[PDB]
Amino acid sequence: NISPWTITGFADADSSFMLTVSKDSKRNTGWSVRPRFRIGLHNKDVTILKSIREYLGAGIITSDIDARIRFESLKELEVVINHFDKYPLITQKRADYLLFKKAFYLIKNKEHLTEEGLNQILTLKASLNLGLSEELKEAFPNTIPAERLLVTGQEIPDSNWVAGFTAGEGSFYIRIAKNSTLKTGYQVQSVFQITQDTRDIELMKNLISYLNCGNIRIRTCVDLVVTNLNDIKEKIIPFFNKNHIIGVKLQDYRDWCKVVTLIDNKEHLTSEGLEKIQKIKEGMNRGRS
DNA sequence: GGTCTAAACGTCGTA
DNA sequence: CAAATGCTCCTATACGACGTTTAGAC
DNA sequence: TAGGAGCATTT
Repeated sequence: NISPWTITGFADADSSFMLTVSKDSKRNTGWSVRPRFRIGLHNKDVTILKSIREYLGAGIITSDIDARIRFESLKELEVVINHFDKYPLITQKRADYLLFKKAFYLIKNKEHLTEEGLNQILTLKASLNLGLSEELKEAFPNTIPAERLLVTGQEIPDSNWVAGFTAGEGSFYIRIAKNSTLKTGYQVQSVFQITQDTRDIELMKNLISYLNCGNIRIRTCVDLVVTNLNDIKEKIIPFFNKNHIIGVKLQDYRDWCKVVTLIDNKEHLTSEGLEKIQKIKEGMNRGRS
């Protein structure tokens, strides 16, 4: 059975909290307002959603161009809020969550059926995700956006949180560089990486502290990068062996481990072994069918 | 000087 | 009835993931 | 992915 913190970490990576405000003649305010919580991933990972569904006893699963689990009814969203109240997010999405949570309450209490409550909801939405559209700005001018929590000083709550987060945002890849100064003509590097927009760096340094390795690379986005071979060998691999990666990325992880094994035994320093590794790499990640 | 590891630096396409 | 929400389709860019060059240990 | 918008159906 999946851990709640794994769920929170994974949602921390890939999930979305949303508020839809659509023009509607039938409403007294002229507008329809509704809250949503959703996770999308890839058809190949429908099983992950089922585990979440199995955990919560709630959520609607769909599969088409992608795989999604959604929470749209008040009871289900109530379940979601109860969960994150018990097992809180630690990325910036917590702030979105908090905006979402305020709106939900406004909606739960039917205060959204007033001009006042509707306007307040828009103040919440303005700071939520992408904020208010041009159309909504046009329809509701002089809207002042609700204050948004800057999330800071947050501790890693649990190793399984890390497993879920890495299952969302992490990457295990093999870097091959053409380089004449090597006998094989190529440098081979095993790389572990986590990518995130420039906003949770306090958190990122904390992941470095928690795993006790890696460096920060800044490009709009920040990367946590582990390249040290026996940091990978003596820190990362035991960690994810105990704290399991979920989804197809688990398989990519396994292949990555295998190549790390080959590298440790210096097989990357031979032509045949280099061909082997190239062959494995070609079957990893995006090249996986 | 040769070989190598680590990582700083560069950057494209679809999920 | 209109309020809630079931259900489906649309858009495009934060992402993952792939490549090269440099500092420097041995 | 991430976030989005809106018609159809149920309550």
